[PDB]
Amino acid sequence: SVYKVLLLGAPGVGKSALARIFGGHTYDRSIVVDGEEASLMVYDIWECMAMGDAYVIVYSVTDKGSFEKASELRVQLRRARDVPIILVGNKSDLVRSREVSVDEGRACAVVFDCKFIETSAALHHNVQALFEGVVRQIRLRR
Ligand SMILES: Nc1nc2c(ncn2[C@@H]2O[C@H](COP(=O)(O)OP(=O)(O)NP(=O)(O)O)[C@@H](O)[C@H]2O)c(=O)[nH]1
Repeated sequence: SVYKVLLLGAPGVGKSALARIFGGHTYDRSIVVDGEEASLMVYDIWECMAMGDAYVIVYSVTDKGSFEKASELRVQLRRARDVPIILVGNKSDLVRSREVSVDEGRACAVVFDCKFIETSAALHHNVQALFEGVVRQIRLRR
């Protein structure tokens, strides 16, 4: 039961940051979601066919570019290849230089069939939740 999770997105959004947090390259760690264990391997790929159990697409809420690159990715993913996709708006802490609102993320995931969450790698906020929902989401689509 080793779920393989791919970390995708535009440059500088905070991918390597999210991987590192979650697993103290490729990142290993087992977690408990709903009474049930779970062994995630997280691939910070921008640091192989495509053998992914889930995709996390990260954008920064301070970078509209990264955000619209994310939709573009989401559509690509869907045309090419099923596997669950999680849409992540990282950097929720930079309240000031924010370019994408929460609602824009949610009301764009829902329509393009992603799980949405905002994280802040800098404040270890929702990084836990993110990788928990990744596990849950792989289970929702057996
Ligand atoms: N304030 C804040 N800064 C963040 C957050 N996450 C990442 N950063 C910062 O943004 C920069 C890019 O982080 P990084 O994780 O390297 O992004 P990346 O997506 O891996 N870049 P690359 O694709 O080049 O590997 C770093 O300076 C990092 O500290 C966050 O949640 N909040």
